[PDB]
Amino acid sequence: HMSSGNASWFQAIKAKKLNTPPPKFEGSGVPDNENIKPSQQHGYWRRQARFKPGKGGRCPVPDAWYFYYTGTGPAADLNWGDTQDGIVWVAAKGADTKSRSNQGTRDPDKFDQYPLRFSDGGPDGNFRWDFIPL
Repeated sequence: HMSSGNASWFQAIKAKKLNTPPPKFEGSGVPDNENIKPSQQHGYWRRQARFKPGKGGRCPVPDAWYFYYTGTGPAADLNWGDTQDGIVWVAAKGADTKSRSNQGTRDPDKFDQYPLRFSDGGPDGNFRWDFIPL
């Protein structure tokens, strides 16, 4: 079965190794995006276990975490701040975490992922992400 629909608007951040704790952010941890009202500058990072083909089956690869605006994505059911394993909540100064964007999710058939930029900091050194030009 192939899951389809709620892909993140942004590229993933990726743990450098196995058994890595959730990302911590310098600054807000909300990805750069000029096309969002400041009131709606809030969301969550969600962990996705990754795998790679193996001889014995498929082998673990370090986790990826994907960003979703609050009330969208695999954890659309959650309110900002709700406790859930594999969910880290983020919000910028000026954000009203009750507000809901219509950003929805990305259709990979129509739109490529946005490059990730954090002008106010970014995730800790446990994490990395691929270079994509703006």
